[PDB]
Amino acid sequence: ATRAIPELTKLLNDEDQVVVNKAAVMVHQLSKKEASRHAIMRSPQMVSAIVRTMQNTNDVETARCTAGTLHNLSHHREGLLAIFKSGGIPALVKMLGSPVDSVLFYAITTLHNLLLHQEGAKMAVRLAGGLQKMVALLNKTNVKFLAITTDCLQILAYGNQESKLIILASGGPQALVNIMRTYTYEKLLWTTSRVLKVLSVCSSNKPAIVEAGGMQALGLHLTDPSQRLVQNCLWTLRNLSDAATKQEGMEGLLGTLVQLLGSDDINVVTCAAGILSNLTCNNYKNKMMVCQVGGIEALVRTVLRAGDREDITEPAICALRHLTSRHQEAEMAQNAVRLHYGLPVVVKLLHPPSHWPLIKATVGLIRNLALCPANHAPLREQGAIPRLVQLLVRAHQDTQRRVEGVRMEEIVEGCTGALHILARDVHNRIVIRGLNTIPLFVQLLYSPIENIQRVAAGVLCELAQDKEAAEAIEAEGATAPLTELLHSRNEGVATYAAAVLFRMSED
Ligand code: PRO
Ligand code: PRO
Repeated sequence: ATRAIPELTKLLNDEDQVVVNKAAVMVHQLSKKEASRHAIMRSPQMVSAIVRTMQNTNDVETARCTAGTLHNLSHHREGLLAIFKSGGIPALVKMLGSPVDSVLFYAITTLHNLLLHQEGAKMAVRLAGGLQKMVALLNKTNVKFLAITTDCLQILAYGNQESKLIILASGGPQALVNIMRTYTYEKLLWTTSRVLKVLSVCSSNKPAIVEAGGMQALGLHLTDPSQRLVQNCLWTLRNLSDAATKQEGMEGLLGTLVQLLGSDDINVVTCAAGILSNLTCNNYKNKMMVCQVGGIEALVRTVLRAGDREDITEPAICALRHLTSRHQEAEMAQNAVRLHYGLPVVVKLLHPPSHWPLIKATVGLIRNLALCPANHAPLREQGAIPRLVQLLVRAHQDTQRRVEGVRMEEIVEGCTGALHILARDVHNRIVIRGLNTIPLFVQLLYSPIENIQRVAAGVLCELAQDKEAAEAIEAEGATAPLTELLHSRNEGVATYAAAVLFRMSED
């Protein structure tokens, strides 16, 4: 037991074929006895012999035993301290190039244990080039092994942009995604999805992950019984989804997201809405699919259930906004919001306690709902016009006398845009006129921002079809600024300005 020890060292530190080798197959034996190991690591000359012969050997039984020895040692916070003080990490790492399974296995786990409990280990693995070696090991097939490898990477990448970028350069994205769409073993899916989550916040990793088919691979696991796996997939998907606009094969993912809106889980709902919102920005096929599986229905139920939780309603309202314009079934989707009792909650969201990003999104949504003639009347009846006008008036004031991520100039355009559309209905024009908005619309012709000139001239154009309003618009002195705008680089502005002008001088 306790006494006869550094005999076995000398032999390992020897420079001969069988001599050091068969001497290895002994400390291995001795390391296996938990109280005999708890004493073996005390001699740094003994510790270091193990390391050396490991880095420089040729024997499959030799390596196995030296690794295993270190494996077995890495269980005591004294073993760890010893392996560290000795310099195991560069050798262990160097061992990640070996072709003998059981050696890889011992190396990875030892590094894993060091990475978990040993002060200073993360730095030394990076310095040894361990990230690159670990990425290259991702093509293996034993799941316990990949679990441990991906966890090493997670531990190294977390909070370390340098490590994230090296992972990128070694082809991590592709290799981690292949894992997500190949295996079923929860523990490994979960840790891989955590590496991907850590990489998904990096501006360079994100497109690389999206190009490897990340969105679809993460999509595959959204119905797993494991809640931690689903949630991690949801967060990664969300971080990535602004970069995923050009991706195809999105049908299954899109369908599951809609279902997930039904969920009792708040973070589930919040992510599915935020993902659907992003994946539906600009890409009209995505609009099509989400409408096809009942997305309008689901998004409305979600807005109704969220009440005043803006982490939910804001992205759900943004999604609804995307789904209600510029695609083959926009029109059906504009109707459907009304048919599922959406109109009263949408107008409500214009009122406190709603914060600006929500209000902007909601005004945008109302703009689009108004393109549908059968929404004219209920939007009016629900109170949309007076609030829109108040939001317009207040925001124009804030513009003149000089917020929370949104510029009042966008509220001005959004509200004037919505009123432009609402103004196609004759009763709406009466309400808009009664609110004495004409002076404000005329002032908005002088805006520096073209998009504001456009909606202002557009809405005046709608008002000017009624004789009384045409008279009013003239009495505001609209002729002069409309006259300069006939020459706008923006053809939207020029065209409306001539329609208003034409309706005024019919006298
Ligand atoms: O969804 C939520 O929880 C946000 C945060 C405060 C207001 N509503
Ligand atoms: O966000 C706010 O504080 C106010 C409430 C209504 C208009 N904007």
